[PDB]
Amino acid sequence: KRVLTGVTTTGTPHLGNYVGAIRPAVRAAQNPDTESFLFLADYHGIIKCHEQEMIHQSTQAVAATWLACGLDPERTTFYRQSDIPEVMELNWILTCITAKGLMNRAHAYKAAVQANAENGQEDPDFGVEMGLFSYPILMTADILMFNANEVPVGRDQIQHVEMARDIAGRFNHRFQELFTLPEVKIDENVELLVGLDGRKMSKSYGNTIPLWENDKKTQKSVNKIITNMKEPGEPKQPDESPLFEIYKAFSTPSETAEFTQMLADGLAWGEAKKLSAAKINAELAELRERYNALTSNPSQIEEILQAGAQKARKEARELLDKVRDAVGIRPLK
Ligand SMILES: N[C@@H](Cc1c[nH]c2ccccc12)C(=O)O
Repeated sequence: KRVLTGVTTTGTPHLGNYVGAIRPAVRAAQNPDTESFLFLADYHGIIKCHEQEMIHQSTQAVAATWLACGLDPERTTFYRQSDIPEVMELNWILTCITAKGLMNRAHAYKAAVQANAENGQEDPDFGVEMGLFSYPILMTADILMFNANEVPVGRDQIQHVEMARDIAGRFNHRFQELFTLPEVKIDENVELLVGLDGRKMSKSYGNTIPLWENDKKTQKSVNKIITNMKEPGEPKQPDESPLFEIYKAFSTPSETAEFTQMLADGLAWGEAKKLSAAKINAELAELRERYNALTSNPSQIEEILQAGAQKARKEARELLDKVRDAVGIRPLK
């Protein structure tokens, strides 16, 4: 039972990525009944992003984040997409059996087209580059290259797996059945983490809390959460500030219940914010020490990534030779 996930290397992870993705995934990859695959989608980074060191810095920070949070490379095959040349070969092969209409309907592309039309732009493809048009095929290669059974994705990403199933089927039928049809994996128990202003925490919203900061900075961050004008003795209900959902994401059911009655008995916001930052700090204190260790010694991350690549390519090449033979690429004998 092979479980496979791609993560972007396009920025530095925040608390929201920790609660909603990283922390659940690290726990979930400990199941001995699954084989665990996680890669950095660094070649997806050049689809749109362009800053010189953005990919390299986000790669180092995303790799250090997952490591610092307990991702075990002895358990998880952990690698950069840019260290698997087989994926790029597979990407061309799948391109040859993918219908253009499938890419016409890819959501990211439909959004670029509608945004031109929302902006009075009568050319639907204005500004569209082929990375945006074709990345669903590369994502399919990322998955099929290792014949993943389950691909843990958000709701947002469900189309992308359904597209891989579509391409896998068409390859299987045109050539031969080499690709298992991958399956979405969704956990309806991960609460997405709210930001400082009530909305879901997201880099594009400017409502994020950094994941890797010292206590005093984590405190100053927490002190920006929207509160209300209730008095240090006034009854505070939990639905009144995002602070409560923040405290909740870092506390047992019992502690949050205690926090509720604490608020209900008239805990001031300054103390509440103070307690929330401490919970966050307490959960993160050790991880933050490992993150600083790794980011200060990146060659340790590079070693781990090379060992991952070595493991990944061995299984990539086993499948690719089958695929190469199925599409007619064969030695002269
Ligand atoms: N496209 C995904 C990341 C990703 C790339 N390739 C993948 C393959 C499998 C799962 C996820 C991925 C995202 O935007 O977050």
